[PDB]
Amino acid sequence: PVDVSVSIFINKIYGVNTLEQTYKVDGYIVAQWTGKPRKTPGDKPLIVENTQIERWINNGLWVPALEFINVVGSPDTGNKRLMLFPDGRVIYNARFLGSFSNDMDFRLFPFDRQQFVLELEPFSYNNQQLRFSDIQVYTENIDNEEIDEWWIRGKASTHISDIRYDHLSSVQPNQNEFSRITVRIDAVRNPSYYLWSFILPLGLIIAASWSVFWLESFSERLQTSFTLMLTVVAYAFYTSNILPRLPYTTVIDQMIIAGYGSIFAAILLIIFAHHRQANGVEDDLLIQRCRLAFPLGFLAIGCVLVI
Amino acid sequence: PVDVSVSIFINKIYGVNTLEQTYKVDGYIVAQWTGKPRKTPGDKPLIVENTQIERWINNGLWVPALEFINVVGSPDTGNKRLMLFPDGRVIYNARFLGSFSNDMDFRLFPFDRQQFVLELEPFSYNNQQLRFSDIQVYTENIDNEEIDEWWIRGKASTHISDIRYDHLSSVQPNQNEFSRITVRIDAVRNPSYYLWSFILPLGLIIAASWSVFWLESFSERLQTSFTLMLTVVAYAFYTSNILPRLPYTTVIDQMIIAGYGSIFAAILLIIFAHHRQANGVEDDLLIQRCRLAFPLGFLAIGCVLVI
Amino acid sequence: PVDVSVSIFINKIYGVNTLEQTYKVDGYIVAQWTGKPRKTPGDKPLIVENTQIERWINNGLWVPALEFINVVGSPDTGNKRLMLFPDGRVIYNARFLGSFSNDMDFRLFPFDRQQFVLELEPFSYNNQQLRFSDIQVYTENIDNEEIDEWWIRGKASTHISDIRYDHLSSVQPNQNEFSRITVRIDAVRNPSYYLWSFILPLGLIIAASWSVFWLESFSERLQTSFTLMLTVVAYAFYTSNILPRLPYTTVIDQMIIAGYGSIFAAILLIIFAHHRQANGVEDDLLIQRCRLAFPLGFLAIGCVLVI
Amino acid sequence: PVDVSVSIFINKIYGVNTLEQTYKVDGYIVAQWTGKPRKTPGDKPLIVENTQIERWINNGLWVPALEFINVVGSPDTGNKRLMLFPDGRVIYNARFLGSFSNDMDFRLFPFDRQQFVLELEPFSYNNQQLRFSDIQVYTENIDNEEIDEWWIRGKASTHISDIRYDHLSSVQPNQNEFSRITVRIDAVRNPSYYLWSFILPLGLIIAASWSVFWLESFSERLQTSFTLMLTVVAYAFYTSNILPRLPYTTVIDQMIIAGYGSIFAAILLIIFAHHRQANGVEDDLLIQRCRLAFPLGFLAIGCVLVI
Amino acid sequence: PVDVSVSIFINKIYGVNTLEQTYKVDGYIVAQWTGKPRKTPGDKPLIVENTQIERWINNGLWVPALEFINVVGSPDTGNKRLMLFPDGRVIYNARFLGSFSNDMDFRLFPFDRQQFVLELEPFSYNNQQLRFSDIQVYTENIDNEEIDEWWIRGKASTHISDIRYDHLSSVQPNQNEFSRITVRIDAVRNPSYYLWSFILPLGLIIAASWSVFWLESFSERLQTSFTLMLTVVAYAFYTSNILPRLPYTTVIDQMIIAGYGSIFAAILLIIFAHHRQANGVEDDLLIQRCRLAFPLGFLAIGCVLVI
Ligand SMILES: CN(C)CCCN1c2ccccc2Sc2ccc(Cl)cc21
Ligand SMILES: CN(C)CCCN1c2ccccc2Sc2ccc(Cl)cc21
Ligand SMILES: CN(C)CCCN1c2ccccc2Sc2ccc(Cl)cc21
Ligand SMILES: CN(C)CCCN1c2ccccc2Sc2ccc(Cl)cc21
Ligand SMILES: CN(C)CCCN1c2ccccc2Sc2ccc(Cl)cc21
Repeated sequence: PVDVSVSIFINKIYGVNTLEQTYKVDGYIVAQWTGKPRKTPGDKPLIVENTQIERWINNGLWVPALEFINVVGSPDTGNKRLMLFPDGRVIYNARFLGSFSNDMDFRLFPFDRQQFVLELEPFSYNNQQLRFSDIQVYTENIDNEEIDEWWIRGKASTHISDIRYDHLSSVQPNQNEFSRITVRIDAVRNPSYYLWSFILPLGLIIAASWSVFWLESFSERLQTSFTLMLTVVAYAFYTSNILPRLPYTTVIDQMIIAGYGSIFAAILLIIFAHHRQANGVEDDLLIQRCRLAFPLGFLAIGCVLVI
Repeated sequence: PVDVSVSIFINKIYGVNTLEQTYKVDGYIVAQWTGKPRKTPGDKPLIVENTQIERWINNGLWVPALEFINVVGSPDTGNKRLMLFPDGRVIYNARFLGSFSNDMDFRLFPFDRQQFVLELEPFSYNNQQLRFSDIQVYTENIDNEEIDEWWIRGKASTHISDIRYDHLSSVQPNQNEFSRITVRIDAVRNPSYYLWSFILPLGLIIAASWSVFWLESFSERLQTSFTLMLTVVAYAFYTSNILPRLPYTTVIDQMIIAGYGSIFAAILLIIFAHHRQANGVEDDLLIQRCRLAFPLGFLAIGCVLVI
Repeated sequence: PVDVSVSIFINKIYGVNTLEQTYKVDGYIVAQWTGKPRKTPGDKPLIVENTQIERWINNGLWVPALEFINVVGSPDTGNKRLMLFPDGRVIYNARFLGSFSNDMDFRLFPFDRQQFVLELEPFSYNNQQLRFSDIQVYTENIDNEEIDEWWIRGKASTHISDIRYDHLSSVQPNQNEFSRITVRIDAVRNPSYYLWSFILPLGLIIAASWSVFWLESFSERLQTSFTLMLTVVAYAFYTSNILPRLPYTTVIDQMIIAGYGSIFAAILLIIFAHHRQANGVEDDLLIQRCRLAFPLGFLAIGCVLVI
Repeated sequence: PVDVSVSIFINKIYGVNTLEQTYKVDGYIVAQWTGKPRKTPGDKPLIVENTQIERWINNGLWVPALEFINVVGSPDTGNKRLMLFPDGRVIYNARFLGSFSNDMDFRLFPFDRQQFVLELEPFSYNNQQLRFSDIQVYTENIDNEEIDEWWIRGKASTHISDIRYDHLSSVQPNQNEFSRITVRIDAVRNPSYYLWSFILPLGLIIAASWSVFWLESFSERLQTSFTLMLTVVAYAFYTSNILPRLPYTTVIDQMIIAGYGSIFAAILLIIFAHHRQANGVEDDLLIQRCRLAFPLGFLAIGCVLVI
Repeated sequence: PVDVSVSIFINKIYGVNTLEQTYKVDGYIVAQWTGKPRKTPGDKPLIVENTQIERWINNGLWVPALEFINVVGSPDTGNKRLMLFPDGRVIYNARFLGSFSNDMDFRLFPFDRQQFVLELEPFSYNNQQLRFSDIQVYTENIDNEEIDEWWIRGKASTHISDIRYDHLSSVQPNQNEFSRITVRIDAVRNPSYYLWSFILPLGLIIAASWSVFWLESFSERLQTSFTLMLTVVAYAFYTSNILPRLPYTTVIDQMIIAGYGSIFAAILLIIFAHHRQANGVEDDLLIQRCRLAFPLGFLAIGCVLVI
């Protein structure tokens, strides 16, 4: 029941695809497993590069297809070598680049925590078993990830479990448990750019929205409101175009509704102030001095968005 | 004849293409059919991975080409294996990723019901027949599909029918009926994001449009109208850019015309109010008090849009 | 001088590319031609699927390369089979998906008439001749093409002509005429979506533009004009972003200039009204009552855009 | 020292990539060169299609690799044939589609002159020499290029030169001259669409900008200015989004700055008019009658942009 | 311990991908290494083109797989030849196009200094050693790079170092040092287009923002502010859409915050001017004459953004 040692060097993780829940991984994979000893030229181990490998299989060299359970489409394989040893053991080494899939919650958008994952498992073997898994990452955190998009927290999570697959296990009675290496890296989104360039501007916009109450007239107040309305729609548009498209509301996306909200609530007061009066036309004395009472009400409702 | 058993494990459905009427499906396919018994090493069934399979065909191993009738372009095949059994039976197992086509009506956009479908059929065989079809999906609904885009309703629809193909059936008299497995999964779009972030803001915009009638002057009313106009045009643009492009009007797209409508009707009234008078310049008393009569008229017309 | 029968099943026409003048076609092609009789296993015709076909050629099986003259780049071939008959005749069957090119005039944009075309011709043979061509489409019109983008008018146009190629016809004296099947289907664009959601809103915008003359002041008129100006620029952008990019002006594109025009003509009038006076400041009495004279002038010039 | 005749049929030039300085070319290439006579079946020349060609090379048929020096990435080769003649001569014929590179100055954008270029050269041969080059283009100009994007001026420019490659010419002393066919077609951009739909609207915008001086007040002038400001930014965005992205300023891009300019110069005057006075508040009499002095000043500076 | 000479011809560097930190490089690679002498036809060196090379490997011709350590995904290889010499030495020559990765700091965006790099290293060999590296670039700077995007500063940096790889060096005790050629060219972004068409317009916008203080009223000042607000949001959008997307703030991106700032600071002043009074309503005399005190304060804070 073959023992297989696996090592995965991760070179670069890039291009998140928020809608598809998808990321790209470039790196090498290495499998080691000891076979029947053989004679090599010299006694030095034998090297078999790329195209040559497939020919060695046509002569009965077994090389297991190791599948990336969670890759979306067969990955781009760059170079591959076999290292055949005189004492039997064999090393398969190949570089890959593949688009991998995992579940990703983006609802806390500018302040994400995500988990990038690889799942390796032999494509047709249940008593060939993944001996031990080792993943080599060569980075540093908190660090250069002001230049880089993501903040890794954890380093090394491994598994190597056994997967059941209870469907048509009578195709082969008593044996359908496959050996699955699971590799998972934890990361945090860098919430600088989105605060410094999206969160902040929007707040100023919502803030300046409230300054509508310090207009003297009523016509001034109500008309200016419509320009504030336009300003949010504009800023909603600006937000939407640049930010990652999703099927749920982000934090930013909520704040944008909060904008749409405060402004439309203003409209109501501004008008109800005019027509809650003792005569025909008296702006209600205290009410249009919600000047420093809208900011508080918004900020009060903006601390229950948090919990 | 030949009886062929088929099993389809569905791993992921993603990336709908509204314009092309197209979706992406990643999963495995398994075919099983019993052939002439053979001698395998040991008596254990024989495994043939990838490249090696094509070599076994050059020696007369028949392996039927199974086509995805409704795939748009040949799909990306990841790994494939044969399981040759000593008692004859043979198992073909391969992972696929393909862009599939089906008829898709998107006119009720934020509230979709769709039917994602696979059609499998042998490419050159009419008395080789699909024994039984089984589809293995491992998800759950209503559930995580707040994080996920779609709500699956039904589970398992299968068919396995016979297709006629009456065109040049004299090429082979009396026999042109092909065995077609049909798999179809029903799903609903998650109308959360689009209401909370598109439907709602637009309504607030259309609502605030009506507040034009609570402006005192006429110059105020008519001028402000044009800013509302801009506001919709802006919001139409924002809508268009982010939402899926189509060749028909969505529900949202209608509401956007309702905006364009209410605003241009306002302009007419606002102007007709001014010059339907007893003197030269008397704004018609009751009419500019369609303040709470446009909302009713719009909401009345917005309850016949439903039926 | 070989006779070749051809049949083309068209499965889907999708993804027009206005700029490249390009469309995608998925379907099957079938070629039939009678050769020297042979012994088949049994007397049943022999089936040769995909990879195996190329092996049969290495043994002297001639299979002519049929080129798609008007495909842009080698197409995606899905599955291919040979049907070798004991009485000699041979059937080549393969599914294709390819991006095809044809001349396409889009100047009458939302009201297009287009002609989608396939051109087949052997790549190196002049006395091998296309016997007869048959095209199988299974759709219906006027019908589902409210859900579908295009209205097919004609059904079936075929040709099968002879092409000259007078360039280096001394490379082979007296024989350079190639047999070319030409298939062309006529279709009309579905002018619903673009009217109900683009043409109409623009008209309402342009109409409301004229309501500038019903502003009492002159400052009101001239200032409001600039908001109308902005309104068009906004709507031009909205138009441009969503509509298919082209190297000529569409019908919609003309209407957008008419906006830019009337508004700038308004500016001129609005200002010329002010300073064509008997005193220093008398708005010219009749002129700013081009209220229901601009609409007429615009509509008159919009009936010579048609002829 | 082999003489090679080449002919290049050009089918379509499309999809310019302004940023990458890149265009797509679909067409056929044919190479002819006389070799040692051979026996063909019959005495008719022998045809070798596609896959069969590579097999004929495995038996010592020499077919020179002809490289497209200026293709960006190996091109899509569709079909290839050999025509082996009994008297020796051999014809290589293949269809290609490739993305080609050349230097492209787009600074005079809507009024471009460009030169689309092919460079062919053997990949490993210096005394195999390109006998003569012939290029077959089948179009017409000035003509259909209102429907088409470009105006070809010249027809056929050819070269066929000798390239030195003085770097490691001691790898092979005295002989490093490669034979390079160079083909270049001159073309002009069709400056209709960009004038009728971009240049013109912007001028109207800039023109109407000057009508700010015909506003009576000062508050009217300065406030309206900011709306003009907004109008240009709007039009700049619309411009930028639709027009080809570049690393330099186009003509349009300059005109867009001219808008930004006149409007900000207006602001200065409008304000300087107010406070260059004899009392506290007297708008300077002659200056705000730069009404027909800004258009002149702009038009004067717009005649030195030309030379 | 094989000595290998390498030469790298760089044909084109294009298509920077700011987000992925990635650029495209088209060029040729040449490897030379002296092997066991052999008999060639004639005594002229032997040429082996493309497909033929792989056949020569099946007969024991060793040709080392040279990997591009920093290429993202296996690169597009166009043409490859071997030049086998009678005296043993062998030349591998092939054209490549690949997307290469390197660390790229874009925080000083319109004024970048970047370093485009190739890292070559054998895929499975430690005592086969890269003798010397030579890179051939044929361009010129400062020059055509007004038409071109980038300014190369340095010419030629080479290395050829030894890499440790201390992980599973017991897989082969005492020998895990690989020979790595490193090539790096230094380049600067062309800060013309981004100043003349983005930086400049924005300054005029921020400048004209300050002219809000020269409005006579308070209602005039506060209302106009909101139009300025809209103006920036518009210009941020225009910027964001066209400029390269990043996960940090560019210089331009900061200037956009400065706009958002000055305008929101204006609003406070404008309002605090109104309500810092001796009576109920006296605009504070000196304060709304921060007319030429906001420009100084902004420029003062705009000289500490630099250091
Ligand atoms: C500051 N450093 C964390 C930069 C690393 C960025 N990069 C990355 C990108 C997107 C999501 C997750 C990651 S983690 C990671 C792990 C290994 C390597 Cl080699 C690269 C990465
Ligand atoms: C929330 N969970 C129901 C996930 C559903 C996502 N996914 C999907 C995507 C777009 C349209 C329809 C579907 S249905 C479906 C059926 C089976 C599987 Cl395995 C995945 C999917
Ligand atoms: C309901 N009907 C409109 C269906 C036709 C749609 N489809 C199509 C699309 C774009 C342009 C032209 C066509 S024609 C056509 C011909 C054959 C087939 Cl199989 C499909 C199509
Ligand atoms: C009006 N007809 C000259 C069509 C022009 C289109 N076309 C083209 C497109 C972009 C850049 C350059 C050219 S030139 C050219 C040369 C040969 C052929 Cl076959 C087509 C073209
Ligand atoms: C103006 N001329 C220096 C052209 C430089 C353009 N190109 C380039 C593009 C983007 C980033 C860096 C470079 S450097 C370079 C080095 C060699 C060659 Cl062949 C082309 C380039």
